[PDB]
Amino acid sequence: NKKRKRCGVCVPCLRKEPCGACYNCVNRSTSHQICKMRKCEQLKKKRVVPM
DNA sequence: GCCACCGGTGGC
DNA sequence: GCCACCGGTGGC
Ligand SMILES: [Zn+2]
Ligand SMILES: [Zn+2]
Repeated sequence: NKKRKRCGVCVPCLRKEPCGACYNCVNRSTSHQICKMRKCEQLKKKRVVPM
């Protein structure tokens, strides 16, 4: 299988802007991680099978 | 080139 | 043995 995509319909997916205050927003330059408030509810579940 | 998922792992 | 952290890179 392939990498999973965001769902588009949970509250975080619907957020227009980054929150600007979580650990990942404060470390924008460094982080390869999405704003904690934009993280898709569906992607917080571990993959049923890995890659 | 950017966004950001996710396998791999160091420190506990 | 867990898991927060990271960084390579898939997908656009
Ligand atoms: Zn944030
Ligand atoms: Zn979502």
